[PDB]
Amino acid sequence: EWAVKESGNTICILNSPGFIPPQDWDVLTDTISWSPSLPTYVVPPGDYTLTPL
Amino acid sequence: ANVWGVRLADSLSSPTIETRTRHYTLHDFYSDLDASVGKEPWRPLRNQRTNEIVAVQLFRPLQGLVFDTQLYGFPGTFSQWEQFMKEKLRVLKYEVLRIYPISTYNHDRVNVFVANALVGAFLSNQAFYDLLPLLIVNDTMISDLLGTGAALSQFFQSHGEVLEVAAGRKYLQMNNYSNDDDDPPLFAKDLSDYAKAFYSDTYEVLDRFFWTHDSSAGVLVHYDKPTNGNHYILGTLTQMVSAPPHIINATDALLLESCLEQFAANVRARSAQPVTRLDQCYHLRWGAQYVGEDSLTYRLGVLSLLATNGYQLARPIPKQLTNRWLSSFVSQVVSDGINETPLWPQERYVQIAYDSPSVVDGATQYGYVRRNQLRLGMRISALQSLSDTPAPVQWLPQYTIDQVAVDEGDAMVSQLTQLPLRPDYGSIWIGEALSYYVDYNRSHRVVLSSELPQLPDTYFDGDEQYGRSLFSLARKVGDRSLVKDTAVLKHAYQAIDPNTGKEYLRAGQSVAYFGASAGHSGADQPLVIEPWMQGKISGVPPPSSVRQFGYDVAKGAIVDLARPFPSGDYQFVYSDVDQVVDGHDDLSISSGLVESLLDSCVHATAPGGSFVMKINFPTRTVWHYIEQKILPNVTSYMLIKPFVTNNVEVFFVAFGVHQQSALTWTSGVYFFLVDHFYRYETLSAISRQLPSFGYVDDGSSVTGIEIISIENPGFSNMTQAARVGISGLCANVGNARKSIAIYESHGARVLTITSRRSPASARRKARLRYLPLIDPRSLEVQARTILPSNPVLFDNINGASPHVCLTMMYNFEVSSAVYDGDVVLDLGTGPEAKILELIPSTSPVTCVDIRPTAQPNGCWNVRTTFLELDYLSDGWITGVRGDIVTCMLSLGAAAAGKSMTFDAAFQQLVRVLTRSTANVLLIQVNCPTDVIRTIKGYLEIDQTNKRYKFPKFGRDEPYSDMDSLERICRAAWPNCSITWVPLSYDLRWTKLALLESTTLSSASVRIAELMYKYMPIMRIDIHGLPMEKQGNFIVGQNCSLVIPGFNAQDVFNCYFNSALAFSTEDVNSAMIPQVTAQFDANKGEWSLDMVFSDAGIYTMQALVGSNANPVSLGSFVVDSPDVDITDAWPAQLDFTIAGTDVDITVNPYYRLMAFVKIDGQWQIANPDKFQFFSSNTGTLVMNVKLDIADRYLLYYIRDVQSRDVGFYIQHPLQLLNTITLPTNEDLFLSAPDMREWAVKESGNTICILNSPGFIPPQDWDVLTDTISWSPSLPTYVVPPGDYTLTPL
Amino acid sequence: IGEALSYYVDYNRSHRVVLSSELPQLPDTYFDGDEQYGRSLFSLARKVGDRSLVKDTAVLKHAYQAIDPNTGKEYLRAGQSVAYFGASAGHSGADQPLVIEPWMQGKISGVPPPSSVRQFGYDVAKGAIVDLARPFPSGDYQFVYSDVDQVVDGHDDLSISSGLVESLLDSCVHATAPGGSFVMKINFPTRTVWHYIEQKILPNVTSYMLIKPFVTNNVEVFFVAFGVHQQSALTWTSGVYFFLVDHFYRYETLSAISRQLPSFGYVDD
Amino acid sequence: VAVQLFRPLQGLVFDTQLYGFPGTFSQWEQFMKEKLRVLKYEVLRIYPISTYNH
Repeated sequence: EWAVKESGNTICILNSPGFIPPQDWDVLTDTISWSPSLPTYVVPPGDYTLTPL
Repeated sequence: ANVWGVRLADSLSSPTIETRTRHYTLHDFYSDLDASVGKEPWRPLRNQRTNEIVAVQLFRPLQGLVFDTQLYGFPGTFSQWEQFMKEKLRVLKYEVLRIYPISTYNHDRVNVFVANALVGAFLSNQAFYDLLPLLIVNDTMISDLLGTGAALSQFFQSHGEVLEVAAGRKYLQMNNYSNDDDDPPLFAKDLSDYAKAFYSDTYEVLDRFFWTHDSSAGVLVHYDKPTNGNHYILGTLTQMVSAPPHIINATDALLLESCLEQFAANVRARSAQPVTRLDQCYHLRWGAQYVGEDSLTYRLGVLSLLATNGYQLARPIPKQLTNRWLSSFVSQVVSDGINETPLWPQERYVQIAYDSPSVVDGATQYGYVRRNQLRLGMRISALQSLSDTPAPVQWLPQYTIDQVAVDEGDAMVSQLTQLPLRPDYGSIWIGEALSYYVDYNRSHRVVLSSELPQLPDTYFDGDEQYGRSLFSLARKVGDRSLVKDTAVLKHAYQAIDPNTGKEYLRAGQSVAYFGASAGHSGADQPLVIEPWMQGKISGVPPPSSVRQFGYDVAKGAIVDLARPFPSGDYQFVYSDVDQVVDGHDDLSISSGLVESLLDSCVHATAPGGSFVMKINFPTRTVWHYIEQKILPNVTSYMLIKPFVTNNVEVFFVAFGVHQQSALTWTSGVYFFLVDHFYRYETLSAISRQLPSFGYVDDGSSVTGIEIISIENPGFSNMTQAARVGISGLCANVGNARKSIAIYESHGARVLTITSRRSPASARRKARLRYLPLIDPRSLEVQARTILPSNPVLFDNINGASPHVCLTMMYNFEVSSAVYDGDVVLDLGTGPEAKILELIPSTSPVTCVDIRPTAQPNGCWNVRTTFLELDYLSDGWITGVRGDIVTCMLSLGAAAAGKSMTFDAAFQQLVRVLTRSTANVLLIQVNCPTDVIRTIKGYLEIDQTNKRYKFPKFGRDEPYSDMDSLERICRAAWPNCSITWVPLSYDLRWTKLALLESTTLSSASVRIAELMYKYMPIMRIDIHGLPMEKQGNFIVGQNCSLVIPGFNAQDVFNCYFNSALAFSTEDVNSAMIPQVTAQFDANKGEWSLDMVFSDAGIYTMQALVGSNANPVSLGSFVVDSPDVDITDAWPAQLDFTIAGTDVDITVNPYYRLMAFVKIDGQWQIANPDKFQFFSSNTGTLVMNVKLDIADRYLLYYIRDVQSRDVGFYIQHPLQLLNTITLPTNEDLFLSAPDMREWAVKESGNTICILNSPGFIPPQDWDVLTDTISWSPSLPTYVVPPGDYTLTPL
Repeated sequence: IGEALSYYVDYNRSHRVVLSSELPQLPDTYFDGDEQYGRSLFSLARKVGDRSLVKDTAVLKHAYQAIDPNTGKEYLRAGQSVAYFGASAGHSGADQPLVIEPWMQGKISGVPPPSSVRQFGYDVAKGAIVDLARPFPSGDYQFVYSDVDQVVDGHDDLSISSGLVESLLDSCVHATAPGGSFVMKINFPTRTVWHYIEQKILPNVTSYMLIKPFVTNNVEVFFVAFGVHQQSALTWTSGVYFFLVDHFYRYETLSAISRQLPSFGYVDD
Repeated sequence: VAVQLFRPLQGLVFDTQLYGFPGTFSQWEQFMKEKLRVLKYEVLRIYPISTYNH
């Protein structure tokens, strides 16, 4: 699990059970991650850092 | 080859390497008597069914128990027996040590006969001390044991110079042995006197001895590494009764066990892995006279001869044998048949074929002879072991050049079938229930009640009742009333009052549920009431209260709703009172009941409310009464039908009751009712041909399940019985899915083939002059077990894929386009010819393909040719002739393969067809009939680069506009007469889906229609009147038409989905907004200036005049207005009760409202949140009433003016998400989602919105009515300074 | 013990043209008692787990790394329709070959998951059973994978095996998409098979590659061809010659070494 | 408390005590299963299914 962190906020958890992606995000079928199973999202302009676990 | 109902694999295998023999030593004797945990001289045998130990196997030191089990006194339980034997052997080992110390005697050899005799004597408490001096070997076992007389004559005996040793028990059974079905086969070796062994150094001396000794029971010699020395095994009269059907004496038991062991070794043999001995089978040397000619001993000798030479069973052999398997094997062996194998047993020697892979001939000096002349032309390999398949696997037969008479095939199919049984009827239709609705429009033409259609006259008859009952029974939905009520409420609440522009029904209304009843489920009320009260349904806000009136109601009161009854006024009446209860089985009385219920609903409702009623049987009298009485007293009306089963019923919704107004029926209502009746008629016609729900199939019905079974089948040498039966089944089925299964039943192995019939299958079968024959190689190969399953007619649990529905629509159109006796040329076909199944059997074909076809060619009633050529190439089309040309789903794929634009490939095909002579052309073209839009997930298309993309299948095809195609056709051929066939809104194509065993889902059908909208079928008829159209064909614009061929005083009728758009005689009575038409005199071209309200495909047919013969002309398409939406927000944002006003530009044709995407479903935005008013060319239809939660929700503006939501306008509100939150004034807030939503002020969190314990802060203010999409979610008013939210 | 090793060669435009006559051939003494014993011993004492899974993973990882000489793309893309000729349910784990599940769920790094997999073979438990040598009613696919052996439908004669190789090759070429690719397994490579490869396949394909995952010493090799049904001028290269010579030499030396070992379960005297 | 007999097992015309049924459903089921298995094996012995299948 990874924690996506917008400036001053915790948006969501990448691989938590029952994870609901934010509405503003957009999902693409490219899946350009190294593992094809993991998806890839398009994000609003504000997105800064991630924290493990 | 088959021996007697026993199937043998075509491969041959045998072990190759012999491991050398250990010589038994005294240290090994001590180790065996230690009974160590790893080296215990026994192995438990467990019952397969219950995994309980019932018998044990005795190894070398424990062999020789020759007395009755009562004398030994074994405990009878495996653990206690193990401990007792361990103690006994431990006691004996110490005595053996005492006489023979291990310090001195370590490598001295041990007489195995003396060891076994000593063990058996000690266990039987009988004079063991005499054998101990004879334990060590001096010269030879037989020489040292001959003439001694030291032990009892029961163990071993001396007959001159041959030593006779009794054979001890190999298996020992415990008390749990009950001759069960799955118990191990003991092979009669658990008795004391099953066999005797005569040991000698030379075989000649044994033969001389047996010259005088009787051999009535027959003697078995082994010839391959005997256990101790050259010996003869003479059987006894003891028999084995464990296999229930058959009783077998000792000799047959020994032969059976040896054959099974050798067959298992042959199956599991490897090149590198060696075995103790190559040959496991005993050989019968003496006793041929007493053995019967066709007894079990002779057959078992043949099987042993086969096993030695390298044959191997086709059926799998379990690792541990069972009684059922042995009984089935014996029953197979003693079945009927002949031995095709050239091998025949002889008592002189064991015959080894020249091609046999077995190498036992070299190892053994005497006893085996290899015959050079005898040959077995079979390959050498070992079978691969496969796990048993729980379910039958699909099989695809392949045909050959041989042909048989059809009558023989039919007779053998009848003989071999298991046809009479009860199939498990499946659900023909699944999925959610789509709805069709129409709304009142001011601009539409005034329509009198006289021309509205009725229900069909034959509605109440046995056939239609049967059809609708079958359709209702087969449909798989839950709580039809629930889904219908939800659909009608969702569609009714979205209505907008023309006055004040707001909705008709708001929150807090008081509703009355007429006709409520206690359903089968333990709810005692309609299912929709509780979610409606709790606000679960997104579209509808909860009402104030619900009162239920009906005959069968439980919570409410029971009344007669027709007569006046004591009840207070209500401001929304929802009635579902069935008209059959008091209809007295008369239609006029039903109409009178409808009128009475209308009067009751009008009286009950409020002066400003509304009411809804279900009309069970529509008719002209009902429409006339409505128009005459109630329409003047209402403001707007709504017709909605939710489709769950085929019925003509419709739900009527009227708004603004008790207010004077001028209303009338509109043309939209006429179109809706016409299409509804047409759909009901075609669905009933399709459904009437299906069998009963619980029928018993016997081949009479056109549709059903066809099953045959072959017991003990023979595939290596087909007897022209099973082959003909399977070929007849394949012909009857006619290119459908076939499942095979091989399993064990009642002592035999049976093959089962299951498939389904269809009317198309019968049509294909009618074309067979001779019955083709299959190639049984694939079934011959299968040396495994496939368990059977119960048959199901509609085996498709889920509905068919949209691509399947699309290609099936194409197939149905192709089949309907061809008349009897018309030669047709099919340009695109795969290896299997489905075109040969659709067309009538009278008309010939000429199939052109780029790949080889698997269909047989020799036997066909009419001319059927398959050509291995590419059709896009030229120079070949001249020879062939064809009246009708079909090319489905091939032109675009071929263009993509050669990497050319669709225009070039289409033109090339046109030139190729021009080099030929064909009146009618059917071409599948990739052109957009309507505005270019993308079907997400199934067909995504980009206007740039001119290409199509199919996600699920992964291919891509080019596309081009239809105008280029029309230009090409009219340039190449004058009088092209283009006709685009209406097929999107027609439901007749479901005949192939439903008559054949295939299940349909509503969503798949919808996706198929939307896909077909962009991939039409272009039908080109040469020698036809060319209709010329000028300008653009879009709704709301004038279209001019030119028809030069026809003369004056002619009639033209335009049709729109089985509905008459207008007629030339009565331009005033045109259903479309405007029709104007002039002959134009000398030019001879009628000019028709007309405008269409709704987009689609319209077909022109013309009557010649002064005659009753109509003539079909070309068709045309009308496009929808361009979907371009531009939204401009004001500079300032107002957060009061009056939301910001956003002016947008949208064509007035489209009706639009907001939707919310939550989880995987689409939710309707709250009616009070968005209010669209002042609809015009410029629309001030945006009253947002902004919210704090809007920063985390994306609102989509969809389109709801058509039968399908969206697909025309889906505009995200990106500017809505990015809104500046003021610090000066208060702000509304609501819970974004059911999940816990922490609310964050400046630097702190004040509370959790959806915590289990939630207490709102005292500063907040709660509105009377909510603004969130879910009505159950309240709305608060925070003081200035509350900005952000965080999940959980 | 250990994992599987993969040796691969690829078509290179700069290499020299080599005809089929100069290519090495399968040894004449391949079908002999001692050679069969040695190779069976090596297969029996290999301790590899399951051979099919590792071989398929290696060949797929090497196949998806193939670039397109035109447009500079990858021949194999996600969502392509695939077929698995010769599926077997012999193994205890699953009815379908174990390679399908990681391929479908995308667990394997190299291969993106495909849209759908259809299985054809004599021993298949999920798909239909057919005779692959003769025409069968199924349609076209973008990617065709074939692991059907040459010993069942082909008798012990080698010429019949070569003819069966040619027939399966024709079936695969007919069953593949106009712009797709296919994978073929050659159980017994020989000079006539190479000549058929060249003369038939190479004019009609855009690129090819020879791969062999090393799990057991034998002449089994994997042939993959990209850009099928596209006119091109292709021929054998020197790299293929070197790869074939090294393969044959390695098999010869390993078989000769393994022929001197005792059988699997033996008594030592 | 009771069972219903279908097309087979419908010839029981003698006294209930002559059959010696266990009197409990599970034991009755086991007893009748074994008796019917014995009768089935007999009728298979005299009538093979490979000849009189249909």
